[PDB]
Amino acid sequence: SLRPKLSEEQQRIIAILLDAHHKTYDPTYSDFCQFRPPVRVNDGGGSVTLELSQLSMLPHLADLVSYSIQKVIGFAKMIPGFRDLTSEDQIVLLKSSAIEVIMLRSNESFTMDDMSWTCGNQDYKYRVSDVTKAGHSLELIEPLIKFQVGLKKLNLHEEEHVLLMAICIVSPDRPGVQDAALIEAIQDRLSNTLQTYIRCRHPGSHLLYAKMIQKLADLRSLNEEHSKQYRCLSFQPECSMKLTPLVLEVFG
Ligand SMILES: C=C1/C(=C\C=C2/CCC[C@]3(C)[C@@H]([C@H](C)CCCC(C)(C)O)CC[C@@H]23)C[C@@H](O)[C@H](OCCCO)[C@@H]1O
Repeated sequence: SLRPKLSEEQQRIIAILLDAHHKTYDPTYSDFCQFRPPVRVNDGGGSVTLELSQLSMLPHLADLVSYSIQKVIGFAKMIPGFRDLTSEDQIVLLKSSAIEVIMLRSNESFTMDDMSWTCGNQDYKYRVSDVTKAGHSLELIEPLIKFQVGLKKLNLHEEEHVLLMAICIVSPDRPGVQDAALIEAIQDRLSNTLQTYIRCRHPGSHLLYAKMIQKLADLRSLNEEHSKQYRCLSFQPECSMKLTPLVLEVFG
């Protein structure tokens, strides 16, 4: 019912987050030629054995994810209040939310035109088949695509998008967090900002917030499945060389 105006602080928070995102997400994907080249081996049959023996797309996707984790770290450090947390808690939050924020932020390159993550040209267009070539199974990819479509259909304003990523990162319910109360206070400040923004820009508003919060739950499920699959992938001899030091640590 009530639609209070965004406070000066809430406006500042939003401006800071938008700026942080603009500085950490290059919509032209101009750094992609710096990643190890994508290699797409003939695997129309989706052979697990072949995929694991080759992991042809792993070096490229691992570099993309590694690069993205660095951008997420940069974004996170700019979240108002994040610097007030101990270094220990910051690392805990980053490591636990990294893959989830990557899934969220990837929605910007995701296109429902052909259900792919299109980052410029055909060389940098990723479909289900490309992810299987990196060693993952449909048990993760299909739900991920479904998640991307559901998120896409929310038609989030960029303001809502960046607040959602911030809220995802600053979650007090992450195993290993030391000061959950402080983390929850920061998250509540962000959550209240998002709730207020939605009410201000949407008459619809109550439904949208709930749908956004549900996406955060969906991400926890995707996170778990990815972790399980990463474990399996790590068993493949020489896999470490196809990954990166940051990827190894974050998911190790
Ligand atoms: C990374 C990102 C992109 C796409 C994300 C994808 C497409 C390919 C497969 C991934 C990467 C999924 C798999 C399942 C994760 C696999 C990781 C592994 C191998 C370690 O297990 C998770 C998200 C999936 C492109 C662009 O929008 C951003 O790109 C950055 C440009 C702007 O900052 C974003 O940041």
